Amino acid sequence: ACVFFCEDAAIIGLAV
Amino acid sequence: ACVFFCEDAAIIGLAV
Amino acid sequence: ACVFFCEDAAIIGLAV
Amino acid sequence: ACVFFCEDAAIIGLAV
Amino acid sequence: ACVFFCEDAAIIGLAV
Amino acid sequence: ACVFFCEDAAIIGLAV
Repeated sequence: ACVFFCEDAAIIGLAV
Repeated sequence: ACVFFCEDAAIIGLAV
Repeated sequence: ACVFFCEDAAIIGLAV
Repeated sequence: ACVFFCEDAAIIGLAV
Repeated sequence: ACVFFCEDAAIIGLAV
Repeated sequence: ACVFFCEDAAIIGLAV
């Protein structure tokens, strides 16, 4: 899987 | 923008 | 295809 | 992973 | 939006 | 292209 950094604002790590 | 539902686990709305 | 929820106004199901 | 409502016809929750 | 490190050469933070 | 952080082991920068 890969880690995406998206704003939830605050940036969060998002694993996909 | 579009709303994606991803697990952060708990599902969260993610707007893109 | 899939249903994306995107602003189009209002957020609607959109066929992608 | 993120969930997408995609035709698989029936529309199925698909987990990418 | 999500941030991607993409070449634009210099690698730039790009906000999709 | 961009740098994705993906499991490949370890999570490394990956050119996408």
